[PDB]
Amino acid sequence: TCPFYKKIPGTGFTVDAFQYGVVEGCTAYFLTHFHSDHYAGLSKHFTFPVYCSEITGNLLKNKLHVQEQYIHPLPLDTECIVNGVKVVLLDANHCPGAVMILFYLPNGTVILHTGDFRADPSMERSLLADQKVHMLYLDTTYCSPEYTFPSQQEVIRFAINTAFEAVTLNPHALVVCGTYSIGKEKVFLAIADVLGSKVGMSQEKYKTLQCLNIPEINSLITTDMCSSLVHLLPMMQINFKGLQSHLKKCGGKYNQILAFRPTGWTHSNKFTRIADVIPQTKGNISIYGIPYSEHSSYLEMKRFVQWLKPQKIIPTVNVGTWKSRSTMEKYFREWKLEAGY
Ligand code: NI
Repeated sequence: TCPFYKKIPGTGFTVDAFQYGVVEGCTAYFLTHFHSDHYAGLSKHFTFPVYCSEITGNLLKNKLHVQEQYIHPLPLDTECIVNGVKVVLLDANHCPGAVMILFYLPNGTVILHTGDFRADPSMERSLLADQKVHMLYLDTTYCSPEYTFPSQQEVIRFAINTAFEAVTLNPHALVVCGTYSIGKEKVFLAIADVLGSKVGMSQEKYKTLQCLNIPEINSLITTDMCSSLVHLLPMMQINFKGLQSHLKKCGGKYNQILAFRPTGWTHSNKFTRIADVIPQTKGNISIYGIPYSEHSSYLEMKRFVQWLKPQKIIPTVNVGTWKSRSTMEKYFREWKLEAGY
């Protein structure tokens, strides 16, 4: 049944709750972003109002075939009224089209639902600065102090410099980047930019990217693999067998692969700096795991919460075990005693 952490009290609303059938008493279904564990259940047969960003609504129409009459896109950073309740959509710094949602309840309570987010100090100057938030529905994906990772900027500088050096040393090297969802487009786009190539990809992935309102996108991507020396493949194909196979397909145009796997966290992060990352190599194939995250690190999460000073926190990730729930509740209490709220 629908978990309580997907329901907004004092409303008929739910967030990211499309796999439970008809939720009794729900008048409006919000979708924070187009990742499968959040949209699970949606299709062309859905007939309730879906409220989302413009970019998520493009993906719902083009990829899932949801009918236009049930897609209700909202502009960001704008007070809107939905079924009698004031709401605002804010940029979540996750994947394209991802939002946080501010609910202003008729009784005076203010609720922030982060969806999935990567906390940033820029959020401290949005419309969130303008009033008090009482209850926080929080993306706790990496809520433990072991989870450190570098800035997205540091990670992209590493990838650009590695790719440019390899291809200038060997103009017959191919660059391959893994994907299984939207997000992390800077990794393959920044590398294609430094190399003077478009990124080549399947027709399915090209269709997906063309929904994302990315500026000048027709100049940066293509379905013609032969004209490209940056290829995108399913994340599943980023291993030695999959890559050896791909290289056979390119008909002796290339004699080396340099591949990137943009993982979330990996335990080489508790020890190793970005400067010190090395690949796994077999023969003429090398694979780099780069820690490019679209979720908050521990410290980023803690700073955002200590700034916001909510009265109550409701975690939305890692909720399925008692040890995980009790650990998170201990960190919330530490943060509150340190900051004095
Ligand atoms: Ni997500």
